[PDB]
Amino acid sequence: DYSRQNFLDLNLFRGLGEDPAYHPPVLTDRPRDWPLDRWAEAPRDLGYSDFSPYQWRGLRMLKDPDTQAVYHDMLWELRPRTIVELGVYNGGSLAWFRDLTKIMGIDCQVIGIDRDLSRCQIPASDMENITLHQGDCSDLTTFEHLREMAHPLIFIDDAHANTFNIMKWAVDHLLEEGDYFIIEDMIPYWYRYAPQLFSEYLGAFRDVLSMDMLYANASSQLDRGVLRRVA
Amino acid sequence: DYSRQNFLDLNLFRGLGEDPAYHPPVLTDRPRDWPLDRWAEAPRDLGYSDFSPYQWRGLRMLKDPDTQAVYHDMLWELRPRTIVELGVYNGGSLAWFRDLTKIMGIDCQVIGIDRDLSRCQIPASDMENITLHQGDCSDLTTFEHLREMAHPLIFIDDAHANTFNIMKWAVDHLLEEGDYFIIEDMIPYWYRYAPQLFSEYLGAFRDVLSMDMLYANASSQLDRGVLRRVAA
Amino acid sequence: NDYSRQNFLDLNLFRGLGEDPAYHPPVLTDRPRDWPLDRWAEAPRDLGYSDFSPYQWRGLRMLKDPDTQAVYHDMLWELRPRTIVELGVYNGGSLAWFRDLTKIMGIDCQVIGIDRDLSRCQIPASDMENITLHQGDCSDLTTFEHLREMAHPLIFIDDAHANTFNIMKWAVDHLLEEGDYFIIEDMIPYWYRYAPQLFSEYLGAFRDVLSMDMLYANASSQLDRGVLRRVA
Amino acid sequence: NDYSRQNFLDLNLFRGLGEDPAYHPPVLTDRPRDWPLDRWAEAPRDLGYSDFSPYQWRGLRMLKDPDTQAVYHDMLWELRPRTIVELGVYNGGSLAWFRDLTKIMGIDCQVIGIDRDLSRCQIPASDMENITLHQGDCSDLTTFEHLREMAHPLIFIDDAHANTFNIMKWAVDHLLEEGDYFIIEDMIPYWYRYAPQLFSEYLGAFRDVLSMDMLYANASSQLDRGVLRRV
Amino acid sequence: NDYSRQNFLDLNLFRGLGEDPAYHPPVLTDRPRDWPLDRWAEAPRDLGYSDFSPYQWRGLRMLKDPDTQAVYHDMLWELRPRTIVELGVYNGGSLAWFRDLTKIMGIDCQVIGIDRDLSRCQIPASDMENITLHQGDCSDLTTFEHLREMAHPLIFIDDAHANTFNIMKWAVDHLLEEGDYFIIEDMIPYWYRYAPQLFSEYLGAFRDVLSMDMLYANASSQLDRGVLRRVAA
Amino acid sequence: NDYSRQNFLDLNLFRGLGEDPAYHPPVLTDRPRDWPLDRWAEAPRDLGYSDFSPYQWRGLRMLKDPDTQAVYHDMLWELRPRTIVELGVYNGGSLAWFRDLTKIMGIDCQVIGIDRDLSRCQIPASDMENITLHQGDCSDLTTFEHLREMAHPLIFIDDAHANTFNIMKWAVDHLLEEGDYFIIEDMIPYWYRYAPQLFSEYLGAFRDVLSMDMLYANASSQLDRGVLRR
Ligand SMILES: C[S@+](CC[C@H](N)C(=O)[O-])C[C@H]1O[C@@H](n2cnc3c(N)ncnc32)[C@H](O)[C@@H]1O
Ligand SMILES: C[S@+](CC[C@H](N)C(=O)[O-])C[C@H]1O[C@@H](n2cnc3c(N)ncnc32)[C@H](O)[C@@H]1O
Ligand SMILES: C[S@@+](CC[C@H](N)C(=O)[O-])C[C@H]1O[C@@H](n2cnc3c(N)ncnc32)[C@H](O)[C@@H]1O
Ligand SMILES: C[S@@+](CC[C@H](N)C(=O)[O-])C[C@H]1O[C@@H](n2cnc3c(N)ncnc32)[C@H](O)[C@@H]1O
Ligand SMILES: C[S@@+](CC[C@H](N)C(=O)[O-])C[C@H]1O[C@@H](n2cnc3c(N)ncnc32)[C@H](O)[C@@H]1O
Ligand SMILES: [Mg+2]
Ligand SMILES: [Mg+2]
Ligand SMILES: [Mg+2]
Ligand SMILES: [Mg+2]
Ligand SMILES: [Mg+2]
Ligand SMILES: [Mg+2]
Repeated sequence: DYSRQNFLDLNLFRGLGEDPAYHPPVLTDRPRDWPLDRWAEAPRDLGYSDFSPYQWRGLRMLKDPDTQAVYHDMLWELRPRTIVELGVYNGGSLAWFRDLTKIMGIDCQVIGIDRDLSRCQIPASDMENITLHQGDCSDLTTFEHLREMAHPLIFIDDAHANTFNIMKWAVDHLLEEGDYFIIEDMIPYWYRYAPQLFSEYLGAFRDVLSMDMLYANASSQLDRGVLRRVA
Repeated sequence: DYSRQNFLDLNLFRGLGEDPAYHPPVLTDRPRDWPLDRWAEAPRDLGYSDFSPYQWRGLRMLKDPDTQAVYHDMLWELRPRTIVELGVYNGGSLAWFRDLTKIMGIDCQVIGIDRDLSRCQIPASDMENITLHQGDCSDLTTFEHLREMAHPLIFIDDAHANTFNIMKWAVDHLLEEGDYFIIEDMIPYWYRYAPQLFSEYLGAFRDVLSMDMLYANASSQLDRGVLRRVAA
Repeated sequence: NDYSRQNFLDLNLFRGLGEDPAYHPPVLTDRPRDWPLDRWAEAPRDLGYSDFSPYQWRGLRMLKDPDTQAVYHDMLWELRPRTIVELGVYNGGSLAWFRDLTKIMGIDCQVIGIDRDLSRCQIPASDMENITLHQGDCSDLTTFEHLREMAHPLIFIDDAHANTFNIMKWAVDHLLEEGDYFIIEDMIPYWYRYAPQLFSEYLGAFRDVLSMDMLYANASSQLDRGVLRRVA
Repeated sequence: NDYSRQNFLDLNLFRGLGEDPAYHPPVLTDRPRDWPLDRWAEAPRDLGYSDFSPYQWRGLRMLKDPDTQAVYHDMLWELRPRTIVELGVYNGGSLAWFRDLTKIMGIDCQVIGIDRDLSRCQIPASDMENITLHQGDCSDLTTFEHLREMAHPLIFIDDAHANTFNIMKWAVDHLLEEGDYFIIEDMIPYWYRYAPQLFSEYLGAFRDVLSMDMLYANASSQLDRGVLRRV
Repeated sequence: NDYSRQNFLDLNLFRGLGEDPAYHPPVLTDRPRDWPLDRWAEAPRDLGYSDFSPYQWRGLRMLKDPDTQAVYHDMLWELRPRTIVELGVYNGGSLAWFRDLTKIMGIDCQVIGIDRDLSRCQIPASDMENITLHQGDCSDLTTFEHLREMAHPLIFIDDAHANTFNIMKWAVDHLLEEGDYFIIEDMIPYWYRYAPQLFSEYLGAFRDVLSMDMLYANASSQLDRGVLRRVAA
Repeated sequence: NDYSRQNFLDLNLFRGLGEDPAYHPPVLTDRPRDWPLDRWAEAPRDLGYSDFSPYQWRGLRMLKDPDTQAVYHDMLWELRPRTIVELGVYNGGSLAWFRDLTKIMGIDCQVIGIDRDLSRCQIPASDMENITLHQGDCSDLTTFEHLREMAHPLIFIDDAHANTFNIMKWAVDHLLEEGDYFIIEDMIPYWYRYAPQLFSEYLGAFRDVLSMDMLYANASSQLDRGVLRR
């Protein structure tokens, strides 16, 4: 088996999964319809190992429900005119953000940037108020090609490359008082691995960004990574 | 002062709160804008009560995030034409179910039943495809006066009163194959307090209802309480 | 279809009580009672039965768990109350226990029980020395005004959880003297969770007449932050 | 340099017991006993003093914590013992408790306590009805030989924790009848930890005479897997 | 302000490593080192510094924490390896430790560190007895082809986590004899989380050659379900 | 009936030691050593043997667990002790470890083990280099008065736990120099719990001569709040 098979690097699926396309979970060790006469003997665990088993309208979502409630609250209060997502994957959170603002009556343009848009599962007929843009975050030439968009604005780092140089770029070019810059996932790990540089780098933005303590502790993905532009 | 006062029974607010109207959390022991030069010294706890801090479009929502996820998947799968909810309170979940079905392209009437609609706060401008009904759940006539409903259907007990007689009524007079009958919150408590009677009660429905294992363990509010109608 | 051959009680009747007020010794199911000592190490480690309210006193169900009993023992040994009033009797377990404890300690104490329904009380007719029963609703302050004078010190215990703050106001003005207790069992953590603004205002109204007794207030989950006494 | 003046007692003398046999009511160290109700939400939530062995019965210390008390209540109510031998006494709170408890149940029970040292016993002489104290060492089997006229049923409790297994032999042969209990408090878990193969061998020797009562044997951490009775 | 003047490193450069491969003792910031004994009760109970990776060996940082050292000690003692390979070297603390432990145990064992970048290695040149350094990328199997043929038993440790299953395939067919270990540190729990189906199949293709050693595989959180060896069933 | 004939040892003899001073590797009972990889996810995740005191060094049982070994490694690295006294020797595992660790650090350290009973000790004579054993009860001070003069710096470790505070007094008055350590293992949490009042007084009697070293005192559950110096 091993000799007649070339192996993929499982690092490619880091925090993403094996398949960008959504598939409902399969139960492997119980029936789906458990009989009520044996109700007490039914197993109490989830029944499936699916990595991040969350979806919006048939599209995988890497934002888990607690993260979703924070963004709900944030969209409701800010009524953002632009949401930029750095890192697209399957585009599920793109479609989620456009749909949420649509239901809230907020006229919001959702912009998604990725190096690799081939994984995006959103059909063409469902792309109203959603623009894609191919390009690396490993270089800032990607971001300069932006038709100057409306405010308020939420800028979400979901690609985790060159992040502080991008935050610098965002303060110098794009962000206005009240706008958010959000770093998903990485902050607690960066403080863990490099406390001193992290403390200094974040501290270099003391006069331009603050940490929003309404939302910063409300989800584990956004944990201490919700920042906004101060006056 | 206590001599002046006359004190309300706080049990009125059990599992609810004191104001059906939503208000953003209020920070008590910290500023909203933490300085980044002191990022490491910032308090790590939530900063407010975790009781029921959720909302949908300015309306309080007593369905927490993991519950919302189960209901999204369920709505996406079943594509229900009618959702009935016992217990309306502020209307948050009614507006949410209506909204979620609408953005999915599903034609879904949402129906709310409650003995007290005076706390519902969904503006009429936002009430499309929602029908409220006043009536006590303890009285079966509340349900006998309901009109024909389209299927598939999801019937959700959130009032917690007279539940097993209501489930009996729904099986004989409403639920068709594939429909859900969900009991929110109550099942772990009833089983803890009255395990033998609960088991016997639930097992009495063994030929008509099954526990849906895809959803029954995925949220603590819905825990062991997601049921659906099986073939006759 | 057993459900159609049955009527269903509201399982809310058994909230935090259980199905049967009579005590029955717990019974093992998935193991023999006598485990052979050659297989000692393979014996299951779990309780073997439900840990919901399994406590008793001389064949009467007792809804006070051991840590609560420890608190009341200490409190009785310090205060030596002449009177113990218990709102909410259920099956009489804590009544007989309060009378028995005070008798062992050489304390001449009258125990009084107040309940809307004394039909579940299982105390033998022969074991009612220094115990008095009153049928009445806590929702009417009449129940308490008609009570005849009682000796002090005195411990008043809310275990019925209805009209609690109006009763506390009544008890401060017309019953409690310096050093007497008013104890709200179980309920205080829940009211603070569900109604923090009103709960803090209501408790604050009593700031000049009652204080939290920190020696007992944190020593049991049932009495958690619920032990108060009269000031001069 | 105060260390040079003193002779230091061996703190191992106080192992699992405390400094003083006499009961001393807990002292709140960092709070007032009366907490103002207008600042109710600010009050500390922890116990407020050491939870080591703060339990008592009628002004005497009790080294049996409440969960153990409840087990022994259930066992006394079921068995209705005419005799309760306590090996190891200390202050005598357990003696007075067992005697008081049997007495309110209408059980006519004699309570016998054995100990090498009865000077720590604090039961007043007036309050010694149906209690008998005996001064011997547990290691030496002659202590037990010197009386055995006891009515049944009978509960035998080891709190001395010395020469326990030889004592259990003498018990099965020269004392216990069908239904009588033999209880090893506290030590069983620890002896399985340090000497599993030996403990298993020693215990397994009693397979034909004694069994583990599974109704009571997991109901309290002090009694954990130490409640045995004759079959 | 200060951010305007700065150019920021990608903090992923330090993922699981730290900012400095050189060892620096922890230092206290919020208490005195010498706590007075008359106030012993009041002294804080927490560690007093970051527990990320504070471990060392003879002045060199060690990314293998104590419970993992205890497992490798047992395994060295039982197996008595003549060769220990270490994919990914970093500062060389583990290399110096493996060589020292085998030396103290009386085992004649060569230690071979492989890595794309050996500049971070802090082992003094005067203390490199029975240690060999090869510089090459792990993604490319050219790095292992030119390796001299080593004595067995052998322990092969993946601490670089790149192209890991192609290297495991190559190890089985070109290097691993019966009894030898192939240890994947850190990654297995994470790979099963993100890619449960693809991971279970890949591992399972080695069911005829490799097995999981249950004496060591649950004995440390870094080695968690990743101690394999060329042994049957 | 196997019980009627047997004469049972006191199991308290094994309190905190175990039944055998010699090292025997852990053994699997409820599973195979080689789990098949096609059932990898099915394999049990628990350790599979008793976690009591499974540790060793060179075929010798070691009652110092891994977290305690890291603390002592750091302490040796920083202080560079010329002498290490261990009260309580048992199998001699900690002693051989201490000698080995000092030697590989290039430190010239004599290790001195004291114990009432040296019969359990199992170091081969071949590996006894730089280890001096002494027989004596800790329960009486004569054991320490017969000790010869020792090189500094020095680490005095108590693992016997008898007569400890008197021995600490002796050590301050007759042995310890500035910078030297006196470490009480295992016992300090327990003595505070059972006798907080006398323990506080006793430890506080030493306030002018010893201090709790906070860099090491909270780093191990065996050394927890018992790492002292000066
Ligand atoms: C899947 S996450 C995006 C999260 C997504 N918006 C969501 O929450 O559903 C990471 C994505 O960022 C992309 N990415 C990683 N590094 C990048 C880089 N250097 N430049 C552009 N995109 C990158 C990956 O292709 C991947 O699709
Ligand atoms: C807050 S929950 C409703 C949950 C709501 N759907 C949500 O998630 O936002 C409880 C509601 O049930 C109602 N209720 C309680 N008992 C009832 C009864 N017997 N009949 C009808 N409604 C009842 C209460 O008035 C209250 O509004
Ligand atoms: C928890 S039981 C009492 C516990 C009992 N004191 C003990 O410790 O074992 C609650 C009792 O309160 C009674 N009860 C509930 N509401 C009441 C009310 N409004 N007035 C009087 N009794 C009430 C119920 O009938 C029930 O017997
Ligand atoms: C744990 S205390 C007894 C506590 C009390 N019986 C209870 O359960 O609440 C242990 C007692 O056993 C006694 N003891 C300890 N070793 C003994 C021995 N070898 N022989 C006789 N008595 C002993 C001690 O004097 C001490 O008072
Ligand atoms: C976890 S550290 C090595 C652990 C070290 N042997 C120890 O335990 O003390 C990871 C090392 O692997 C190296 N590395 C990362 N990716 C690599 C690759 N693709 N090829 C070769 N080495 C790589 C890094 O440069 C780094 O030095
Ligand atoms: Mg992300
Ligand atoms: Mg509810
Ligand atoms: Mg209660
Ligand atoms: Mg004891
Ligand atoms: Mg690693
Ligand atoms: Mg030790």
